[PDB]
Amino acid sequence: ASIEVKVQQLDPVNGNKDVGTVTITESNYGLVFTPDLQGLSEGLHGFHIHENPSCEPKEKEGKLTAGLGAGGHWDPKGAKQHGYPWQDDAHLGDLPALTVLHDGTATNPVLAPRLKHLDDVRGHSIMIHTGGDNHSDHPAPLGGGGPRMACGVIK
Amino acid sequence: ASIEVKVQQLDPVNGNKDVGTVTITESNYGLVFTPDLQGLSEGLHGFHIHENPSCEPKEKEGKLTAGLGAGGHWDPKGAKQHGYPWQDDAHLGDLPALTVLHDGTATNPVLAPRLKHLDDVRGHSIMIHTGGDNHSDHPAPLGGGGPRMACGVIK
Ligand SMILES: [Cu+2]
Ligand SMILES: [Cu+]
Ligand SMILES: [Cu+]
Ligand SMILES: [Zn+2]
Ligand SMILES: [Zn+2]
Repeated sequence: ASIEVKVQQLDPVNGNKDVGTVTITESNYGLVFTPDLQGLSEGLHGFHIHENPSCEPKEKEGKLTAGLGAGGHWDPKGAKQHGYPWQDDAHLGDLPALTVLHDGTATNPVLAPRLKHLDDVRGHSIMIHTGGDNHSDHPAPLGGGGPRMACGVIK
Repeated sequence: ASIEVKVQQLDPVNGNKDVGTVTITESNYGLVFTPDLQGLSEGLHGFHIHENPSCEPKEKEGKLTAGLGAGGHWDPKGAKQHGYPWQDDAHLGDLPALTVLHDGTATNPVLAPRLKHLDDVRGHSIMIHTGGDNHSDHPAPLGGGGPRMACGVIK
């Protein structure tokens, strides 16, 4: 199937920067997210669909905060819990973590088996966090992803 | 229900070395492989089920070659080509690539959606390659995984 999402590193003060794409296709097992990203920090990063079609910042306690315009994790079924990509009572936007190599690149595709159709993700955003993802709300909320590092709107 | 696989770095000269475990569980979307590994080279590593329940080496053209006793990629449906974990006409043993972090550890779980029950993978081996996996036989065979670096028998 295919949606090419342009992703930018978020910096409300100094300016957002292009870091590449995430291409979304359909497989017989769910949606596949194929990154082609550069310039990110080495490690595993939380990777989720967020509810709003926006990567804009929003104030939080008077601080203009990167990516908050995207809202929370996409949760149309009201799971109200962060979890695993293969967990039915987790947010539907919970994707497998994104791998960024030592050289700052990400090319490894990942499968979201609960997302079945491309139209399901249109009108939302894809977020890449500074932290990782332990697929739980303990010991940190939302898998420990923390701040929003990079984002793209899915059209 | 689960299977705990003991994994070792393959060294036909001075003996295999313990590097941790891979735990296989069932989800509603297929088998989940949760690593708990250490001492490995950083990066993405090809990760596949091989046909024989053996991690022993075999001589191939005068050289005692690591992990060759495991045979080829597990392919009970005779796909006869290497591909994606979500591709039906790929080897059934084709798993998502494993992520080893800078510190040599791997703990990020991956899903094999075409694998449905624990019993189906007993009596095979799980292989970790030195190279990665682009999920094609192009431009390199078997995703570019190359030599066999670590292995466990699924019992
Ligand atoms: Cu590194
Ligand atoms: Cu997120
Ligand atoms: Cu392999
Ligand atoms: Zn979530
Ligand atoms: Zn294969």
